[PDB]
Amino acid sequence: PKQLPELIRMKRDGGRLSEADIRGFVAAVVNGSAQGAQIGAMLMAIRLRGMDLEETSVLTQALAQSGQQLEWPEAWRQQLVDKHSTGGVGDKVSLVLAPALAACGCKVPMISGRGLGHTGGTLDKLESIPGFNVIQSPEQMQVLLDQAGCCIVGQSEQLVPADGILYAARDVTATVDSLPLITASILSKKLVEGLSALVVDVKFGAVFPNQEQARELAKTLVGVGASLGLRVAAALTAMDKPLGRCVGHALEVEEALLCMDGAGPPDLRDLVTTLGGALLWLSGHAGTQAQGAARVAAALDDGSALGRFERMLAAQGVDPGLARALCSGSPAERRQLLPRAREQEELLAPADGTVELVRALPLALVLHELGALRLGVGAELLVDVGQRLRRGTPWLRVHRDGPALSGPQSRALQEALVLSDRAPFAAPLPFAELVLPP
Amino acid sequence: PKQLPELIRMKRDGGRLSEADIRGFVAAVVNGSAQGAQIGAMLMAIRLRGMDLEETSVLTQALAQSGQQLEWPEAWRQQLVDKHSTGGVGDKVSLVLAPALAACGCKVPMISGRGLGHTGGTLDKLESIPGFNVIQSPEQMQVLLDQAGCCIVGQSEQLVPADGILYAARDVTATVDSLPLITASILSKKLVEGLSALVVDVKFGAVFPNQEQARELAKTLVGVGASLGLRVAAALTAMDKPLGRCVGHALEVEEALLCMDGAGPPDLRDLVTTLGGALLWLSGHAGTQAQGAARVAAALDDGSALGRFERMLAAQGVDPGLARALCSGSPAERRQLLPRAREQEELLAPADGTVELVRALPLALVLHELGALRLGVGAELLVDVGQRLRRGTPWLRVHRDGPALSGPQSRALQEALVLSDRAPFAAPLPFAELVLPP
Ligand SMILES: N=C1CCCN1Cc1[nH]c(=O)[nH]c(=O)c1Cl
Ligand SMILES: N=C1CCCN1Cc1[nH]c(=O)[nH]c(=O)c1Cl
Repeated sequence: PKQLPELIRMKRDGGRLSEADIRGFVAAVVNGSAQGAQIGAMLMAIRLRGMDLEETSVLTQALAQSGQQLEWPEAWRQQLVDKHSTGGVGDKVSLVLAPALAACGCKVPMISGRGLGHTGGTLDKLESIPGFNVIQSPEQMQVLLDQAGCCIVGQSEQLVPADGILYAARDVTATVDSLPLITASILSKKLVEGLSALVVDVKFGAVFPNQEQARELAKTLVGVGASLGLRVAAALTAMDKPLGRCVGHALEVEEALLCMDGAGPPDLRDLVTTLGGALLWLSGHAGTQAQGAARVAAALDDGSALGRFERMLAAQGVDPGLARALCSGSPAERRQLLPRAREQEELLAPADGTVELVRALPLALVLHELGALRLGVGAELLVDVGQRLRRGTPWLRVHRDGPALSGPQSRALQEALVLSDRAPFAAPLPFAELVLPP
Repeated sequence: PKQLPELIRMKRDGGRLSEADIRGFVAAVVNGSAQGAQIGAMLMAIRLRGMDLEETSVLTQALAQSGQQLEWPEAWRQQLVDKHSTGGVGDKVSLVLAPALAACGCKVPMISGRGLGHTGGTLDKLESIPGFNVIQSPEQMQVLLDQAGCCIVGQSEQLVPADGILYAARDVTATVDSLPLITASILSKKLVEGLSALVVDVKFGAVFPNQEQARELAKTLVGVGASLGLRVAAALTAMDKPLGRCVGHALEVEEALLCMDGAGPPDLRDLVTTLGGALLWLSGHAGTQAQGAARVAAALDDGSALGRFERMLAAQGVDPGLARALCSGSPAERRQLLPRAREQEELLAPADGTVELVRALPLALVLHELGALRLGVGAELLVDVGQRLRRGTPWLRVHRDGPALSGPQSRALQEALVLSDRAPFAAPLPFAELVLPP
């Protein structure tokens, strides 16, 4: 066995770590021996010197094996699927898609995570629901799949514990945007789920603003996935604007419910059907993308996705009365049942103009500031792309716990808003492009 | 004010940190805000992406200013000197030189450190002496300079606290061998000493095995030093073998006393006179190197260096009776008054041969293992360079607290010993070469 400083050095000098090296490190992360500073140091060493595919693969196997591998009754094998995102602002697609897919006859044991970087995390969003518990054991997860068809749980002592520790550390040390670290973090989770098919939404324009990097991530997820016996596909989607109208935790549960009522914004609905469709096709439950997309759409419209979501909530510890009130309530009734912020503040158009877009990144940065978790904090987009607005009309409603937005943070959000002199137009739908295993 | 993850990113991408950036980080190290993982991450980011001289300079000013700047009566100005080493195995030159120089009329407030990398630290060595306390306040240090002419103290809440925290973190994260981190760690300490002259022993063959890197370090210490108003010079010395006959904590106090009795091995004595000589010349208390070297030699021979060392010990909390017994005792009496190891084990020559050298690095690695602090653990070289030894004759005596050396650690020490078929010869003296401010 080598000590940590020796193995850090091996990577710091451009060297390739063996399998016992990788496992030694990971196992030290798990037991407490790798002190915080050594974890920060190795993460930065990997971030800057990289890993090649053999190494990423082993990293993935090692995080996967720090906890239990999950097992299901043979009868579920071909129905087990999942959808993971590499992250986008306002992306609440997972909240909708896990129950929608359960209502199409899939079983979905989603292991997901918390806020990472400036993208928000599904786990933090679900936690805005009083009594929703993300820590769920393997036995308990089998009961969740029985009752609801799906669940959304975090990493823990028994599931990928090492990815939870490395994940929390990356968040604060600028080692989030590492291809091998992302690949091993996503794939490790999905490997322990014992899936027949996985689709991963890779966004750009997002953790890798550049189209070139996103493609490399996509083929790395897919290639590394395929070598570990996982049928993976990736979608590349340009998200320079937030998905839908909401960014937050409670606000995004609210809008995901709107989507599950068969309403909500068209871009959120479009990506839910596109991505679930793709997944149904890949898993062999739909013959084509359009057939798949329509199966998922029908679940959003007939109330059945919503019904699976209510089962999921109650099964993960939400009081049953409260789950019913949430799924059956009106938009207004849902806003009173879920965290609100202490106060709300609207921001006003500076001049006449046509909304070209709201920029995702300035918005996420400011809300991470105000979010620093507070589950009612967030923002609400009051205008659409293509809309012509006049001077003075509200365009953002920020839900905040602290004081009136400062001069700075106000200017910073105001830069998010991009107006042209272009004639009004209808808001186009988001971009998608699949990537398969070669 | 920027948050830590932002400033880590700036350096991770090859970017140059401003002065407010550097100070922000350092001040966060000091207050607890920079978590262990962020410190590990920035250290590795600096280690791999480097800093240029403006940045190193500011880093140095910032670590220096995390605590108090030390002040002395105007009358001492031109007598204040110090000697720092970038590290070598068995290098106990500082223990001898601080009191020897005090006995030549200098005042020496040495701020030194602990084990870093695989080189041992002066502070750890002095601590083998019962009741020797390295934490000493600025007011207390003025009393030490009055009574003894010298002291040896560590970093603390009031002196370069930030270098103490970064120093401990580098030790475990393979960010020791960073030019800018070494420069700022050494220079920061020496800046707060308010010196008229400083000499820094740069070893190679040591933190930078390669001659090329050592030279770059030397001109960086000297150049960065000179721009901050410090008269610095560096000596380059090839230390591929241990200095003298001892490696440890208690063993090196013992040999430094032997040197102060005017005995001891010729290489230790040579480097003490060479380096102190240089320092006296640079500070203007000697006209030439040889005059300086002879002034220091005379202090080793007339018992006066020893007398200053006893004042220093008692003044830093060693019981006065115990200080007298140590300085006045015989070698044997000193070995009973200081930590011994639980057991001793000799290692035997495998075959006939002439000692070409004992290799420093294998020895340091093995003793860091067995040292993992235990202040009686160490090794003793029983043979000299040039000596012809027969099969079976003892060449190393390892003082250890644990069990009989394992098969491995035994082989690893045995590789340290390098025998030739060369006819016997007299052991040459170590290599030295000065470097001045340009
Ligand atoms: N979709 C989201 C929400 C926050 C982070 N993220 C992508 C992701 N997920 C991981 O599990 N691991 C990662 O490294 C990354 Cl990156
Ligand atoms: N002479 C010794 C004993 C252990 C470390 N060292 C050199 C040194 N000293 C510092 O103060 N800071 C460093 O970075 C370095 Cl490197």
